Amino acid sequence: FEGDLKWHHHNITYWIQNYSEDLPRAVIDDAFARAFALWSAVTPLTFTRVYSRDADIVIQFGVAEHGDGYPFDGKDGLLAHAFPPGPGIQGDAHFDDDELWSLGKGQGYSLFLVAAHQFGHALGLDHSSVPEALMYPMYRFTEGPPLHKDDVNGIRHLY
Ligand SMILES: NC(=O)[C@H](Cc1c[nH]c2ccccc12)NC(=O)[C@H](Cc1cc(-c2ccccc2)no1)CP(=O)(O)c1ccccc1
Ligand SMILES: [Ca+2]
Ligand SMILES: [Ca+2]
Ligand SMILES: [Ca+2]
Ligand SMILES: [Ca+2]
Ligand SMILES: [Ca+2]
Ligand SMILES: [Cl-]
Ligand SMILES: [Cl-]
Ligand SMILES: [Cl-]
Ligand SMILES: [Zn+2]
Ligand SMILES: [Zn+2]
Repeated sequence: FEGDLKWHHHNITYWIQNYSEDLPRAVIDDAFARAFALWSAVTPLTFTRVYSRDADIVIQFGVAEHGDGYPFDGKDGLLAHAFPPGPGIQGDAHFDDDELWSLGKGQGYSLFLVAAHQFGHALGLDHSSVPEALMYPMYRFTEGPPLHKDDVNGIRHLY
């Protein structure tokens, strides 16, 4: 994940490989679309859902070991991870399905916020030192616009 590359195109495509059993597919698709919309709203980037491995960002829910050298740890802890821009697995976003995925206030983790964070990494964004920023390393649920001034500046500095 220590990559230093950005996408050389702005028409990004994503493929939802599979789903979590905690939420309806329609809810999941909408959550991801809304997470992407957060970044496309402040950049010339566009995100189009596709149905092929040829997508730039492949999204998948997994548990424990799932193919890469970074297995999930089950309940809590690591919630998900994504690889920086590049071919192959690069740009892909993985979500730990051992977590209780939900939305808004309440128990469990907001798939919307975590996705937005993950897509940030999939776009090449590094972590923020601002505790209130979306790209902060530690998950924290709060209401209001997910993107903090620092997140906007970071993404705009790249695209
Ligand atoms: N419960 C949390 O806040 C955990 C804590 C954590 C960070 N790194 C690790 C590593 C191993 C275990 C836990 C953990 N953070 C995450 O699951 C984030 C993912 C995350 C953060 C958020 C988030 C942060 C701030 C505000 C809102 C959501 N949603 O999803 C991991 P990352 O920053 O995407 C990452 C990816 C690749 C390599 C190394 C780290
Ligand atoms: Ca735009
Ligand atoms: Ca990819
Ligand atoms: Ca976990
Ligand atoms: Ca789950
Ligand atoms: Ca909730
Ligand atoms: Cl599925
Ligand atoms: Cl939204
Ligand atoms: Cl939410
Ligand atoms: Zn993975
Ligand atoms: Zn992160």
